[PDB]
Amino acid sequence: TIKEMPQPKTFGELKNLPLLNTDKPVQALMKIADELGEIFKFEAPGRVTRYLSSQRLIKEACDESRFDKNLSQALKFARDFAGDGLVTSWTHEKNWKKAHNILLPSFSQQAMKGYHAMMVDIAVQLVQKWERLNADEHIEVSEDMTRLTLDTIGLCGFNYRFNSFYRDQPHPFIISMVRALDEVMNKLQRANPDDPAYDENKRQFQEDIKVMNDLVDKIIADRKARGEQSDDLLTQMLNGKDPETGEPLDDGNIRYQIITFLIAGHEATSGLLSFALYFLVKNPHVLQKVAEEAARVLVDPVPSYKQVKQLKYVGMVLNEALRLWPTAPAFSLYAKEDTVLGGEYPLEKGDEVMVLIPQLHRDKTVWGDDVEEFRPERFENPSAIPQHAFKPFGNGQRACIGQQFALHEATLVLGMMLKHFDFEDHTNYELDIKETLTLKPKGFVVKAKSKKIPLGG
Ligand code: HEM
Repeated sequence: TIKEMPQPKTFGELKNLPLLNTDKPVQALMKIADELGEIFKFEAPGRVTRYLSSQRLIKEACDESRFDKNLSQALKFARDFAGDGLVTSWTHEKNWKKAHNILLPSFSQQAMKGYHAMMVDIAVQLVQKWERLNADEHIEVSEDMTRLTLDTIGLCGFNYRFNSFYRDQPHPFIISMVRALDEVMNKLQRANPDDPAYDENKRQFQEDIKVMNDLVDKIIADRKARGEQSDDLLTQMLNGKDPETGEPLDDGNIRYQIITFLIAGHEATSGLLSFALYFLVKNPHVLQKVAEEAARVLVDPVPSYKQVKQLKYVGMVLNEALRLWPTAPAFSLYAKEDTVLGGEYPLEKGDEVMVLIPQLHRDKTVWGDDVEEFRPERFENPSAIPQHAFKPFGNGQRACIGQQFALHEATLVLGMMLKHFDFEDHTNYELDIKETLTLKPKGFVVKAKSKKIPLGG
């Protein structure tokens, strides 16, 4: 039962690269997985990886004593602006363990309670925007979610107000950031990056990094002009010592983590929120039940921390939006030693493996036959999901540090949304998923009718 591995078509020197020469590479990998099964080899010029789609292979991948986080090419290029921040550093880089030890406390339950007020502040700004639209007017979903989540990481993390709801155009940071990630996406499909032909692209990349470093500058400046102003994530970056050594972070690493958390703390959550709303409006029973639960639980003018915790059905909706379209759809791993996966595929020390999460999430042997159906009632019982069947937040010590932050935000927001408005899919919208690294619905528009429920000062 040692088997040889499936591969899609190669094309000489270009290997499998041409199969992923689209703006949607993940969705295309998904389609290759449907043809080829639970594992395929995937080559590009000098770099192999193997894409895994089934729970039974992925649970072995997720054994930490056999595999460790790999930087995929995407994360490798991303190092050019996020450096050795928590997302783009090797497990064995000194700064991974150090910053993880320093910053973990900032995502505890005490820290979540502390972030809560400022989460509401922004969420209230969202509702007010929507209350304030005229009759003829509609809502751009991903755009406002993006405004909401960026402002939330910024305020709760750093006490910096992007004021996205004061703007009709995306914030400068966003513009630069998307373009920097866009470049990152674009380099992945160049056969010859060397070619002098991409000259203002390389220059345009540098401009956008500098713009990100521009914003980071202001944040360390605004904080230099106060300090009492609050106690948050930035404080901990500046003042926290690594209990394992006594050392705090150095300034260079701190610029990296700030960039890392503004990026990773807004993009994925933003797509989760649009997806969830996409699914509510396509599925009347869920919409209705979410509204029933919001009305039942959100009894004070703004939500409390304890009240967001009580929104179980919203939790279920969120998990089922993440099942179907996990907004960070992939993470990379390499074998720490020669090892044999599912007793069928011998791997060499250093061989790379890719977890294809939307396929993992579509694994019939684990999830049942109705995997394409959006059915949040399948999450009624959380302990019934088998180990490593559900992984939108990655794996082990390298899993999402901001997981609770993300779910708390999206639960609160989605709850408030269904408390205050009815939603109409007035264009009968067709799902279109734009990929940067993360996933998000494109062109998703709705109309809200206000339930006209006052919203506390
Ligand atoms: C629902 C939204 C989110 C999703 C689906 C998501 C998903 C993920 C995934 C899949 C990973 C592992 C990546 C890998 O193994 O290469 C990760 C890591 C990480 N996430 Fe998130 N994330 C989300 C939101 C957030 C938020 C709100 C923050 C911060 C406020 C954040 C910060 C991080 C950090 C710092 C890491 C790297 C951890 C380490 O290796 O030490 N993420 N996330």
